[PDB]
Amino acid sequence: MVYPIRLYGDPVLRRKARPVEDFSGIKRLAEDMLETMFEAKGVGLAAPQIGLSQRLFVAVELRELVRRVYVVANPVITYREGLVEGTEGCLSLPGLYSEEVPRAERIRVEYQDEEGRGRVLELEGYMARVFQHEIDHLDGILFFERLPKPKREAFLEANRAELVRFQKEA
Repeated sequence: MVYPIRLYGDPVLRRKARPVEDFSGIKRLAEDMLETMFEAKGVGLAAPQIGLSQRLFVAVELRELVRRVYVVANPVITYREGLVEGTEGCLSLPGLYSEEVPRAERIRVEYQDEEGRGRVLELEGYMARVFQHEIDHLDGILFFERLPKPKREAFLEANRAELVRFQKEA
């Protein structure tokens, strides 16, 4: 029940996703997103990565191995604290990583669950980084854009050939 993951170069990855309004099918869609994420060995997946410009992502802290499963619609970061550099990649940019992506160490996020119910959550560390990365997808942002300019430019130069290849494939 998996969806193909959209690669770098697909314009859907760069759109501002639309808020979710009708939650009737969100549980089922979220289930297929999780199956896609799990088969690709990821820990998060955003709706734009399966071709859907909607403010929705799933993430986990293999369905039987997870401590917490998150279905997150209409997320807004309402608080952030701290700044920690860390390693990230992306299923839309397979095999490409940066080890110096700056993120807030702690966040507060307002969102709706798969039934449309308002929730508030605070995360620190790894899961705060996963949520920042996924929310970024909903704003049309990819992790290298979080790098300071010299580091972003180095990343794009160093990986130029693979980035070109993805775009052709997309």
